[PDB]
Amino acid sequence: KFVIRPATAADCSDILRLIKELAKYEYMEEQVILTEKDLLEDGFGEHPFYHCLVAEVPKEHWTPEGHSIVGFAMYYFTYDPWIGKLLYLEDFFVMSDYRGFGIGSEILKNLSQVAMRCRCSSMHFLVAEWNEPSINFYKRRGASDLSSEEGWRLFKIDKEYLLKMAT
Amino acid sequence: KFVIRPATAADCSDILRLIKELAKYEYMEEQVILTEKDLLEDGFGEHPFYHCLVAEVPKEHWTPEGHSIVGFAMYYFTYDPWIGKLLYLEDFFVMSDYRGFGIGSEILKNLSQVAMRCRCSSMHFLVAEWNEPSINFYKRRGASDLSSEEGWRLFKIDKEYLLKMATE
Repeated sequence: KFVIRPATAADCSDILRLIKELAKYEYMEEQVILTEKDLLEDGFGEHPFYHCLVAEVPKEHWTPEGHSIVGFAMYYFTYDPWIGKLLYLEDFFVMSDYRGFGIGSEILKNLSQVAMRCRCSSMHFLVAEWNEPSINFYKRRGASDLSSEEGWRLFKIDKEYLLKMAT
Repeated sequence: KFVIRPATAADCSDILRLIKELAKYEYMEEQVILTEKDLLEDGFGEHPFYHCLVAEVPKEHWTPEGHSIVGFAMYYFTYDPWIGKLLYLEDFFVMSDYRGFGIGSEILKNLSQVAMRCRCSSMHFLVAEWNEPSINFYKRRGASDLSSEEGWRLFKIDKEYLLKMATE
């Protein structure tokens, strides 16, 4: 039906494709700036800054445009002063026409396995507060809403302001 | 008065010392299971999963015990599908008896530089919604509240549950 496997440098084109396609079903929008060149250099170079799992379909169930990659998950490892290494799920998208055969659910299984094999106490990730369907889903898998529990809010300081502080 | 610099393997005992002090200072009741060995293997073994900056003071070594490291900052690189590499500030702490010296503001400066030299688009971090001061300290400094604007909430699935999904 479909196989979930760790991406290889050759999957970057597909990943950018799924990232752009992911940047459509999203609402905060903001077109993608990354290039295929970035995904390669940042994920398959000296030190990988992100890792990806890819959903590959047989030569039979390819994309109308002719693609074998119908899904992906992006993750990396983080650190917590109290307990140590954690697995961080940055994002995971699965193409529309292929979003009902368990691909996503299989992706979560593989990530959980990466979490065990890498000695991660837990896996963190973000969920938009309005996405109630996604909230309950993860709730059913034992996830805890730390923002509601501890009040955590995500903050950002972009290049502009970093430049001021730095200089 | 003091100097901020990248941590070394020899500063791990100091880092943990400061983490255990950050924990006490914390309002949450979190026990530190992290050990010096952990900070060593994860920070100075092959691939560093975290990076630390430490604040060092001259012969103003605290008392008792007498240490030259009065504060630290922990950070690591993350990734965003839209813009790429980001700098992620996990934590920073300055001993009670040393705050109000500008260490906390100098630390943020070195981080900004790391972000600059490491090709990072932004610097992300968490702030408790009740810590009005920090929220102000970061805003006006350019910080934007992403949870407020876009509704992002932090979620976590602990090991026990990761185990279930991994096996079952």
